[PDB]
Amino acid sequence: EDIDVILKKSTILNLDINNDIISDISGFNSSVITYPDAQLVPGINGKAIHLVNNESSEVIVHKAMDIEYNDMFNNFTVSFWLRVPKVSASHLEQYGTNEYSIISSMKKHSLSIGSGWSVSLKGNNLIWTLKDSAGEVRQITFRDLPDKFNAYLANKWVFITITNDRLSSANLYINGVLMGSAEITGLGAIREDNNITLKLDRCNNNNQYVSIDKFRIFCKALNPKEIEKLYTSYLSITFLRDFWGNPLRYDTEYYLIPVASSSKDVQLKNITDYMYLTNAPSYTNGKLNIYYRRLYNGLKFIIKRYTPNNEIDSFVKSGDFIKLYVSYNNNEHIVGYPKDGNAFNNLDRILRVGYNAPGIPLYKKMEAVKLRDLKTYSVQLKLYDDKNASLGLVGTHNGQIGNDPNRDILIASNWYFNHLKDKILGCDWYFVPTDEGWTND
Ligand code: NA
Repeated sequence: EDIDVILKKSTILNLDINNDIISDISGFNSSVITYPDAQLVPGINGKAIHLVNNESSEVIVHKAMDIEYNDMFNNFTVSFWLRVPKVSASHLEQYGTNEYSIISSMKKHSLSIGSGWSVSLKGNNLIWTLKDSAGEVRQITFRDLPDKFNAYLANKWVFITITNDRLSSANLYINGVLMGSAEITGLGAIREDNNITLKLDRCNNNNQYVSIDKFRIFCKALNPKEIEKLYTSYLSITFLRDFWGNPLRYDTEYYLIPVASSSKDVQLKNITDYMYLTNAPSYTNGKLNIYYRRLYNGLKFIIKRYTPNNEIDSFVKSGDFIKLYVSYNNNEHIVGYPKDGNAFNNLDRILRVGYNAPGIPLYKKMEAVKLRDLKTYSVQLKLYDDKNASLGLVGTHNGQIGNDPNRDILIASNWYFNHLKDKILGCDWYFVPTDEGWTND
């Protein structure tokens, strides 16, 4: 049967945010109660829910009468986008044994035995718990990757899916890939609360927050092909995305990191001159088994509109024409290629920052595009000359300029157009904005 049909027909709850109101769009009309300090922030396709650590920051879904999806051995799947800040070393030491729920159907401290399910966090662990009407429990505990640049609980939007087959296992997926599993046979009936609560419960860190988007429940255990289609269905191409998965924005400082060389930063030789890569320093902590290349070193770039004639949007759309600037010594310097400027073998055109030679045309019309690698939050940049001919995608080339050391130098080249299906490509860039959810230790 057709996967899109299966996904639609089996949906019994689906939270959407429209006109700054959270509601259920499944067709079953569960009631959604938004408490005063539940916040809305940018999400994977619109806005998302943002929860901070106080009693007022919660969203409660009161299930419609008609939806009993998970009682009496019925199979079910819960999915949602999740964004959790990178936990500091200090906070892993202080709070790393504190398990706190963020989404739950279990009623605690009341008459109920507490049956239902929960999503919880504990340090760098993501935990799925089921509890039946007799109080018996099953859990999945997923331990995140140690390299926080590539980890799932380290400030990027990631897509969670938990399937529950009452005759076999619960299975945790992240970004469509199976990450954890537990047998759940032997559990009895689940008698959960009429409410599903999105709230930090029993979190000891006052400064903790999370973001949750597209919360959804299905009345079957989705299979891997279904989960892959569901995951990719959300990756809308309208707007480009920054490193964290949020919409890319105009007039906002970003550090650039090449996807194909992710432990490199970008540096400027001098005003009017070229840019090149350097090695990023790393933070390591063996005791905690975390490490990562440090962020926020290197040049700050700003994307400006090329010549707006319609509506001003703060977000950058794929296909927008832009001017790219470097913010350096309290000014903004255009990035472009001068006519007849230095190039490698006449084809790999060396970019220049703040070039200003009198009488020399400087080509600076760019287009911000997403031509490849749908699952990765990366961007390509295309440069045009004054006759709107392509001078290439922005990438790097190894070589030397004058007597300088050998460097990986930023260029524009049309070579990349013949290689867009490659797994890794040197024209793919991460745009990384400074963010409270990632501070280097
Ligand atoms: Na090259």
